Amino acid sequence: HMSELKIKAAKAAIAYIEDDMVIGVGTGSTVNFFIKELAAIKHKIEACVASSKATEALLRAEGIPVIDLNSVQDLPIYVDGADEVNERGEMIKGGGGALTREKIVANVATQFICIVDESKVVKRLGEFPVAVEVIPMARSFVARQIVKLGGDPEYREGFVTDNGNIILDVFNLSFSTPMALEDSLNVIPGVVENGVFAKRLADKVLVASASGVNNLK
Amino acid sequence: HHMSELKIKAAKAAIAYIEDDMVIGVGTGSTVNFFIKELAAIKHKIEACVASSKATEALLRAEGIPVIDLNSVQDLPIYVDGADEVNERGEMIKGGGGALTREKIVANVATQFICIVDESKVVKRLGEFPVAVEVIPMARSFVARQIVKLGGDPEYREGFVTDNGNIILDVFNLSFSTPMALEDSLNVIPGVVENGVFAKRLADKVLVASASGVNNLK
Ligand code: NA
Ligand code: NA
Repeated sequence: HMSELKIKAAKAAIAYIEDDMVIGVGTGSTVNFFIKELAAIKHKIEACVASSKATEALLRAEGIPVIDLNSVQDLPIYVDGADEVNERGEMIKGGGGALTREKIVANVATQFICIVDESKVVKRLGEFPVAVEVIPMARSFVARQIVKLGGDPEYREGFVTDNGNIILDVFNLSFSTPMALEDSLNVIPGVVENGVFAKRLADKVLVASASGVNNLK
Repeated sequence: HHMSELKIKAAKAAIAYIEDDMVIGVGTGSTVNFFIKELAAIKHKIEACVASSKATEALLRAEGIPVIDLNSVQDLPIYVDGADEVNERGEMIKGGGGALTREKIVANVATQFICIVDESKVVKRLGEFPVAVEVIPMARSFVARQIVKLGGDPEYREGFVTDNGNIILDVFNLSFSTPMALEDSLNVIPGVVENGVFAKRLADKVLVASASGVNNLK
C-alpha cells in the first residue's frame, strides 16, 4: 500500500519540525500527506513557504499560514519528495512540473529532507526523465540543443508551469557526471531550470518500507 | 548630427544584408525601431519576422510585416539588434530594455547576428553598463544574495516586468576578465532565467554609425 508508505515517510519528517520554525514545503503526493500531518501541529510552526501554487492552496485550505520566500531570511527546513533518489541524496525531480520553485526553495533552506516510499530509491539515476522548464518560444531550439547532449526531449503537451513556461521531459541522458549535466542544461538559452538535483543534495533521505522508515542518508 | 540620424544610418546599413524571401529575426530598442521602418519599405520581399519582444511584435505588425513564432522556424539566416555595449570582438552587454532573454534565444537560432549601434555603444572593455539579470520573482532575494557572492551589486528594477513575467536585477561591478564563465555563473543560479552578458553568442558583424558614416567594426 504505497499510500501507507508515503504516510509513514511524512510522519517521520514531522519529527524534525521544531517550534516556531518557518517550514518550506515541496510538491507531490508524498508531500501532500505531510501537509495533513503539518496541519495537526500548525499551532507549533510560524509559517510555510510553498514550492507551488498547488501546495499553497493545500496549505491555505488547512489554515496553515503561508509567507513569501522573499520575506524569509532563515528557512531551516525544506521537506519534499523526489521521482528518483540515491544514497548520495542526488535526485531527479520535476515529475509534477514544479521543479523550478522546488529548487529555489531547496537552495534557501538549510536542511533539505527528502521523503519517499521505497520505490523512489535507485542505485543509479536516469530511468525517470528529467523535466526541463523552457521559455515557450524557445521550445524547438532547446529541444535541438538537448538532442546534442544525447537526450531525447518530449514536450509535455498541454502543461504550463506555475511560471508560465512549458516542460520538455528528457529521456536517456547520461548521469555519469550529474553536476556537469545539470549545468549543461541550465546554460542553454531558454532553459529556466531542470530536474537534476545534483548541486543541491537532500540532506536527509527518509525511506518508508513495510518494515518502517529508514534514513538512507 | 542627431542620435536619431546615427541610428538611422546604422539601420540602413543593416538593410543591405537582407535578401529576398528571408525570415528575419528582429531585436528591440530605439535603434532597431528605425530598422523596422526600413524593413517596412521592403516588406513584400520578406517571408516573415521573428520578434524578440512583444513591443517589437506590435511595431512589426503595425507595419504590415508578417510575424511568425520562433518554434516554426529552423532556418533563420539573420538577426538584427542593438546593444548597450559592444566591443571589437563582438561581445556585448545587452538588456537595458529588459528583453535580453528572448533576444538571446532568437540570436542563438539565427545564423548571422548583425549588431547595429551608434558610436556611443562601442567600448574598449565591457563592464561600465550594468548586466540585467532576469529572475523568477519569488527568487529575487535569493538570487541577489548569490550575485553579491559573485562580486556584483544588484539593483531591483522597480515596477518592471519582463515579457516572460519575471523581474530584472540590474547588476553593477562584475568582473569581465572571463566573460563566458561570467555568463554561465549567472545562469546556473537557481531562479536566474537569463542574463545580459553576450559572450558565448557574439555579434558576427558590428555596424557603427558616426558622423563619417557606418564602419564595420567587425
Ligand atoms: Na538558460
Ligand atoms: Na538558473
